[PDB]
Amino acid sequence: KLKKVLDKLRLKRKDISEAAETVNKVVERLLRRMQKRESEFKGVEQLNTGSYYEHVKISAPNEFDVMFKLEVPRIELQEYYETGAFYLVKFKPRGNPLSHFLEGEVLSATKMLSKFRKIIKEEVKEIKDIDVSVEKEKPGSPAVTLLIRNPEEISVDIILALESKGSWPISTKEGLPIQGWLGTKVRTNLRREPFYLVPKNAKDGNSFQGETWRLSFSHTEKYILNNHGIEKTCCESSGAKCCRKECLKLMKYLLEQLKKEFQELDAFCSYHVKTAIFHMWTQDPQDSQWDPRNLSSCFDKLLAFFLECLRTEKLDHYFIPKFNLFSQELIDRKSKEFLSKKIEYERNNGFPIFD
DNA sequence: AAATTGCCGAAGACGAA
DNA sequence: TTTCGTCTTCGGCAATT
Ligand SMILES: [Zn+2]
Repeated sequence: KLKKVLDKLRLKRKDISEAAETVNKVVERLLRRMQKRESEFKGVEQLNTGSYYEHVKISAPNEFDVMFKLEVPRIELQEYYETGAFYLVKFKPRGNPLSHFLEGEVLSATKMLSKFRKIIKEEVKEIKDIDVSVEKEKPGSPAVTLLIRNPEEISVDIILALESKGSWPISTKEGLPIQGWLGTKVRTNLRREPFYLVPKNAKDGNSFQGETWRLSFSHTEKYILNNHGIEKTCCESSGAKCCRKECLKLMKYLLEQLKKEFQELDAFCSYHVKTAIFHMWTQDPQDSQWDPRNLSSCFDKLLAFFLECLRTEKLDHYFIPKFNLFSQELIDRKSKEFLSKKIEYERNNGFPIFD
């Protein structure tokens, strides 16, 4: 049953080729335009992220995430309240290329993202060989979203990010609990990689809204997805397949089908599901606990874990323990009850919504 | 020095044991 | 049933020109 669902969700090579061809054409040209002189984003580099590049994209290759990361040395972070995820960015710098984005010492995400969008929008109108347009700025989004007609609709989220090469913020110190799973050497190496800040970009009118940045660990998540086994040979050609990624695919699919016809399930997203399975992979680190022969039981325990997260209203950010994804803030209690009331129904009735 | 080069892992497609 | 093996393309990474 679940095996058949996965086959339906599996991407087609023909679709992948046609989509990637067009996307790569657009992204590289935009990345190049960003590199020409007199540009404040002259040093930006590309880092592909999200479901497609983690090979957990389902149904169709019609959504692509791309990070345009800017190296920002000499950075000074200030934690926004007791959040742990949200920060203000201060500089310790004379002729700075982003000096016109500064409000005193404070780096404005709104001003920087504005000019970033302006540059992309100008280059997009110069594209004549591809049907591509820039979607209107959406509240809460750190990305300039492209709409491509290939003729099939394709969305490309170009995410502006600040790259810092120093130690990760102290709010992440007790995060990434992969010690008994991927090990201490892997964790230490991962945390020697840079961390990333993206614009939080809310329009609620709250204080600091134009200058609040949020942590992004999309790169770390991507590595983890590609290196997810306790054994080094997991899912390799001389190793054994596990069902970790397919459980994620199935859980992603269950949520999306539910979100389609229920507006109450808004404010829920794939990242909640992704976060949950990361905790699950931590609690069940053995590759033998994720055998393909036990796909049904593996998916069921993921559901049980998720349901318990709803019931207790607690889903800690995998990298930032303080940040509860299921707080009373962000998500109302009525919403968790509703999703819980739709999950067990699907769970008990052999998943009719998969059809 | 901007971007081509060299390599092969991950996984989609097909197919015989 | 499948699934294992082989062939295939896409992507990631840095050495190179
Ligand atoms: Zn695996």
